[PDB]
Amino acid sequence: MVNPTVFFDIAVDGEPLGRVSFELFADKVPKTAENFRALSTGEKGFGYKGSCFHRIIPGFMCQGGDFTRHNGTGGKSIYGEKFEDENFILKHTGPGILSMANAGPNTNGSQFFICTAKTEWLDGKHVVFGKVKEGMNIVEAMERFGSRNGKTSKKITIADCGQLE
Ligand SMILES: CC(=O)CC[C@H]1C(=O)N[C@@H](C(C)C)C(=O)N[C@@H](Cc2cccc(O)c2)C(=O)N2CCC[C@H](N2)C(=O)O[C@H](/C(C)=C/CO)C/C=C/C=C/[C@H](O)[C@H](C)[C@H]1O
Repeated sequence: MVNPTVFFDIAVDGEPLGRVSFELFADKVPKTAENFRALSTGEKGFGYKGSCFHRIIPGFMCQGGDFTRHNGTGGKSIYGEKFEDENFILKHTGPGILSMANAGPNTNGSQFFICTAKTEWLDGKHVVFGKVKEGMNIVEAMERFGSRNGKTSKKITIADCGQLE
């Protein structure tokens, strides 16, 4: 069937910025895609709603997804604290690529990053599972608030999120 579409409504210090939409590559990485989908709807009782982007590096990536500790060290998946690296079929081929952050092999949780460039050296190191479908302009706007070391000058939060059909 068709790949799912989820969206994030982004805010800056509580003020709405816009919506970014993503396609999840469920035909390639079903387990990884399903985790992100369910975390976006909130249907298992926990998820990205209300969490923030803790590390933003202009020209490289925007990372978020820690809804358990809210400091960059937490997050969990719908299957448990960690799940395996499903495969490394997809590559970090350009801006808008959605990939899973990790702390070593087979430690996928909820943290993810959005690529704002093609970065070959990431390949084989992270599982790619989607891409920005619409709202790339919104991702660019979020970048204005990051810095070389990743610390944001303003709170960038996911004010709301879900699935679109
Ligand atoms: C439980 C605990 O305390 C662990 C904290 C530790 C960590 O493992 N954080 C994890 C999260 C997911 C739990 C984490 O986040 N992993 C990074 C690891 C990484 C670092 C550098 C390159 C890389 O490919 C992977 C992760 O998956 N991402 C996604 C891709 C970009 C990368 N973070 C990143 O931010 O790269 C920066 C980069 C390459 C900038 C280039 O300009 C350099 C930052 C390093 C941070 C190190 C932390 O002390 C360590 C991750 C800690 O959080």
